[PDB]
Amino acid sequence: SMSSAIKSYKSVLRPNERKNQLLKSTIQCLEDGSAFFFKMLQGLFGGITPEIVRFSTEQEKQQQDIALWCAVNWFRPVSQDSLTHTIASDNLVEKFEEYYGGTASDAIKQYFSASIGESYYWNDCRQQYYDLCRELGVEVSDLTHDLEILCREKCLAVATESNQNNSIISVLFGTGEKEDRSVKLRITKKILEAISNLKEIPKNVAPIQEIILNVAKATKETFRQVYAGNLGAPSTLEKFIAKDGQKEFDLKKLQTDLKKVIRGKSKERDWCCQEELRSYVEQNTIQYDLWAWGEMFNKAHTALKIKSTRNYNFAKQRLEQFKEIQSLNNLLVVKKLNDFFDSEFFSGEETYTICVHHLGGKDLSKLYKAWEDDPADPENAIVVLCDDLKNNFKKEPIRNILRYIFTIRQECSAQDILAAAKYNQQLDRYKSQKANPSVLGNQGFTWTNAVILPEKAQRNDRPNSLDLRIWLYLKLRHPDGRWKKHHIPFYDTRFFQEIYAAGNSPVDTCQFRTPRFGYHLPKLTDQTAIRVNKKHVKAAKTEARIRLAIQQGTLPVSNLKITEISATINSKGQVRIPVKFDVGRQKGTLQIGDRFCGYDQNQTASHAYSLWEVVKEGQYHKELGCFVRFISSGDIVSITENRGNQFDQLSYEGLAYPQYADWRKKASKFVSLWQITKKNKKKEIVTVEAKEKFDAICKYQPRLYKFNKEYAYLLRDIVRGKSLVELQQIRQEIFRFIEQDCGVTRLGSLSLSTLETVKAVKGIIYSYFSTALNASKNNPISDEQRKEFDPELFALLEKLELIRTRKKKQKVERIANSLIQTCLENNIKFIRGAGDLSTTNNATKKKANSRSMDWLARGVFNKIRQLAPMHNITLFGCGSLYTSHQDPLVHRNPDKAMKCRWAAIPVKDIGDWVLRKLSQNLRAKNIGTGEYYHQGVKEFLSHYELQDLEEELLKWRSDRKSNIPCWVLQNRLAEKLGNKEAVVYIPVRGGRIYFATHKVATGAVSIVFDQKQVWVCNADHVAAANIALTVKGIGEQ
RNA sequence: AGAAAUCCGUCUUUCAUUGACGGAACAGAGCAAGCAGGGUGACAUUAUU
DNA sequence: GCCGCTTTCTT
DNA sequence: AATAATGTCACCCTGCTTGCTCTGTTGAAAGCGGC
DNA sequence: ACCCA
Ligand SMILES: [Mg+2]
Repeated sequence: SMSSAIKSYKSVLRPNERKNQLLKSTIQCLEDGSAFFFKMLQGLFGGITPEIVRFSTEQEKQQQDIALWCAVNWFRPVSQDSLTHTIASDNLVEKFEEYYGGTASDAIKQYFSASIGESYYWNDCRQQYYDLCRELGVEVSDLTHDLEILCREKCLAVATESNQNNSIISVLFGTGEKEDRSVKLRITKKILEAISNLKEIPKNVAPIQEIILNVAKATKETFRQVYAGNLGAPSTLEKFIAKDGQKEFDLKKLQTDLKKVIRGKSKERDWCCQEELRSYVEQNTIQYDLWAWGEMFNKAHTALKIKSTRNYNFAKQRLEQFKEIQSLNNLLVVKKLNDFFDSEFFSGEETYTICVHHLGGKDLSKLYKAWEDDPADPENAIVVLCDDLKNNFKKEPIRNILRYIFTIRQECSAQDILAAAKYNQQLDRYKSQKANPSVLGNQGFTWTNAVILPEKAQRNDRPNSLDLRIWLYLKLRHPDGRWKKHHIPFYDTRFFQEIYAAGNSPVDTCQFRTPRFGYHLPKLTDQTAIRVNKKHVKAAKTEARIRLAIQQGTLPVSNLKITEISATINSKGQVRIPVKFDVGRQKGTLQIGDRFCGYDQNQTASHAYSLWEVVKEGQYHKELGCFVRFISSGDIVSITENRGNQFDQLSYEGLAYPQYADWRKKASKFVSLWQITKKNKKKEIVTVEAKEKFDAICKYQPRLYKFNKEYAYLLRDIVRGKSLVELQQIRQEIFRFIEQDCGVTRLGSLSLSTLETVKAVKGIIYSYFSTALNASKNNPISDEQRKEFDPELFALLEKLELIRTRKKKQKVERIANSLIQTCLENNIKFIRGAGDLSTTNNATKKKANSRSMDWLARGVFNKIRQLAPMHNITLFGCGSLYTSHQDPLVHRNPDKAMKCRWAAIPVKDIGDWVLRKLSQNLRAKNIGTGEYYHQGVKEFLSHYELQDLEEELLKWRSDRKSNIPCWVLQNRLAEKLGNKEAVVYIPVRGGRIYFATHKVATGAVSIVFDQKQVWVCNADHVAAANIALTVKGIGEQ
């Protein structure tokens, strides 16, 4: 089978005033018709029966809840605009049972008990269906009969069975001549009876073709006429007759197809209310037009069906969450846990939900055992817990809660305490959970065959300026009600460059004239002579480069074979153009010669890729069941040049320290002039010279962008206590920092550090507004107040946020492009990546959550997933569980293999942070990764002959003054490695070195460490290799 | 069928009328968190009397 | 063959 | 025994901000009559 | 576990 993809383009229409009136009026007409279809289909779907759902559900492998599918169509949370029969939440179960003739399911209970937003109210759509029957003047059962026909013909979507596009318009209201269904039904059943009791099953299709022709009394040239009356798209049976007599025959496939045809054409389309419905629609919309009625129907039907499907799934998920909540409801331990706030440790006035992460989670057990281990005197067992449970990611537990839980350890078990906390937060999430309202929405309308084909375009090409217009030929509705086609232009130099410009190449032939699809435009020259308005030069440049290419006979012509292009337009005049293109044949399973890759996402370092190949002989991998060979690894990079100099937009950290003295200087000059104020417990003002903080920032010689982020924090600190008068000089300093020289509005890469810098600058302006307007708990301040006080600076707030948004969008796009070019350059057909990565949650520290919000791991994954099929590259999502620590080609080849990560530190640079990490890893005698870090330190001590230090390391605590200082350990390693510049390998979490069994990273070199031969590899490249060699899917397998 | 238009964006103490470059989009609903001030409440380190 | 309409299609 | 510096953790508030997921859409393929 | 001082 032939796999394809979709690219799209997007711009704004530029009609003249007359055609603009026509277009806006037509769109308003379509929108009014869409609203009418929305209300009417709301009622119609309120009319469905359990039989209709059963018939639409019957052939589905997963069993379906017919009652829930009825409920999500009979009762809908809605906006005021489609609210016709308001029903109180209290009577939902009663009225549902009345309609269903049976007691409500528990999932339906959960659907009805769910919260809905402020502006949505429950609507009884079955009552609306009854009133619609009255409005049409037809009996309820007659409209139900027509509804059965519509759902049977797939004109409407019911449950898991989707609609067939907009065929409802042609089927119910069409003016033309229909199929002869009885002929088809009879022929189909007699061939199925001719083909289900064969005494020999042929391996080719020819005897079957002969049987079908004999059954239909037809030849191969007449079969379409005989079977379908020459009407409609070719059926499965026609295509079967058409194929070469030598193709392999699939009996089960053909029988399945014939069964579908028999099922779908066993009954007539014998309408009862066809003409009433058609008069109703024509009266409440416009006169019959298949396309316009289709557009109205599409908008309304899509809205309703997505909401009802979502509510079905949501109700089932809600029932499961409720069952879980009811299981953990041990109810006396729950109340002891929550009696904390009434106990004598909570000295506060405002309570909060006690969560599992407030209790140290799993590790609570350890605390428990210590209490029964060393009772009566607890407290230091509490702090050993807390101190061993510090992370830069996880929220740390609350002391007073642990203290209080000592008081009830004898009766409430750790099992049940954690169960109670989990119950707490689950219940909280469950009361908050909201059902989904049905709303028409703001989607635009699609004109079919809307774009003038590029070869038929009307070009007013000047020798020094190409015609850059693309014209739509749209049907528009005039005030008298007649339709007429009109020409409307628009500009899109991307669409012009990739598709629309006329190509004149003898041999160049490509899908899209863009670098990632293999085409590079020729460069401009000194004889190019661009002279346009400034706000047009970039677009102009593109035009020029196309002109030159046509001038050289070098511009390729699109090989896409476009016969029609649609255009989607909204009320704002925006136009969207989709282009479907074939990407090639659907790949089979891995064979020898297929190349695959994996990629690793990081936030302070580059993303990494690892490229592998399936081979005939060599390294066997059990999980893959084949021989593999490592090709190469690399950093994911997106480089642009400035007058010869290269910059990686994804990772550039800015100028080195000695390079930005002047900038630094001005900051210094400002900060000498100011102090930082602060309020003492006893309220009193305490000041500090603000320049000490600046010196602390400078001492470690940061690069420009970290320096700007830290200086932004310092400016925010300076702003805090000031008067209105002080805030004005500080304001000139703020503007100068933001806009001149190296401020964020002029300099900054796409790196994570730059995004954090911009957010810190926004923090400065926020603090300025809060200080100026005297914000407090008793005086919340607002945006209107902020704009009233200082519109310029408020506008910067918005501008900085827009800068961040554009940076992140560009960065996701560039990361995906870089990986895709790596794959295309190395003929990689398979990409594999973590669909697992964290976003944010309560149990995580706020700073980690904020960084993850700027990290966009999910966005990068989704972008790779969007781009890869455009080159017939298959992406698989996988779990990231332990992918930073597995030993490539050893792990699960055949058993688990894991090692810690390492850092290369000069012996010189080994401080107390190193000793802290050594001590901490040496007590890391725990499950998970810590095992491997404990091992690590062991090897370290063995490799550097530092066993005698071990005990000093185990007692190293960040408080102790008896701690072994760092210079002992530096002196020992200097003794042994010869000098103070010598690299020492220290086992550290997040280290960039991995000691690998095999050469699994480009540039890795072999060493012997603790008498084991190992490859010193980029740890991120190793993680990418692990991801590449993963085979089991995200959830489990 | 009407000569205009950056389609949307990125980088650089370099801002470019020949600098180097990147991108399927859209709608609604829902979920998750962040920030600035202001408050509460634990702990730790410094020192001291 | 184009344009604009119809219909059926289980790929 | 405290008081106070300075610093790290958590938990609230009002009003603003963004990332991500769900369920979809942007039709396919043939013949007709009038040009 | 991913993410990192
Ligand atoms: Mg990594």
